[PDB]
Amino acid sequence: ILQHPDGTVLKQLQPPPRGPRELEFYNMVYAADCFDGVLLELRKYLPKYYGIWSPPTAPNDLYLKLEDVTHKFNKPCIMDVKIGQKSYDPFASSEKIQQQVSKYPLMEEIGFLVLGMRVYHVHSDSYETENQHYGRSLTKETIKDGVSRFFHNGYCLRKDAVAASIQKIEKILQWFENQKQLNFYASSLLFVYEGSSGGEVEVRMIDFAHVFPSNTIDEGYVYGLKHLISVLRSILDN
Ligand SMILES: COc1ccc(-c2cc(=O)c3c(O)cc(O)cc3o2)cc1O
Repeated sequence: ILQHPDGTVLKQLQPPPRGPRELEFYNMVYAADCFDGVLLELRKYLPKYYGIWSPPTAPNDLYLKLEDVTHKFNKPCIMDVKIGQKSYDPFASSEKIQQQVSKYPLMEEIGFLVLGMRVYHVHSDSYETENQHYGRSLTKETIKDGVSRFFHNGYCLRKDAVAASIQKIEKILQWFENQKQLNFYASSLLFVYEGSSGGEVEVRMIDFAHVFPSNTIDEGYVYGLKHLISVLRSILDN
């Protein structure tokens, strides 16, 4: 992810088949001739897509030009949360399935995984960051407090951002309950709120290298969203 001053990011295509699949996902959803109401509605929850991009001197080097959803914030607090019960896709080998389940064996149980966070602390004018090992260390016993940390600025719990996040996620949940054409594996929600205004958050769906056509509800994704909403809801009683 390369941040560009113009308010966009350049996401480098992942190696094949993942990069190519994410490109085709964005191209499908943002097709200029698309009249699919499910897909038109989905656009509301994704970063705006500005097409494929590569450097002038390097046609080989492929990127997705996307809206930087953090650009309108002064001190953006950012959390990446993987959603679903399975983070492997329907066509993974036994070895790949095993590797993906071992990366976080509670995925089925919890339905989501914190990939990282960057939280602005008001008193020090500084950020505290957590890497992938933070969320992977969380269990049922510690997920509520694990998620809460994102919304604590060193002085208070930002319950305004927690409540706004629930409301934004609820619209995404509604979309998932009104579609049976796509299932999403190893995809995330990107949470952003203002660290420095009240109730102002972004929640956007990202990471689409394992989105597949389907005939059914994405049950794993629904479970994950529901559980995530429940955890956030409990944090409002802190
Ligand atoms: C300084 O930290 C960040 C700043 C911006 C982002 C960011 C911002 C984005 O808008 C974004 C996106 O649209 C798609 C995507 O796959 C990833 C994205 O990441 C992520 C960050 O960790």
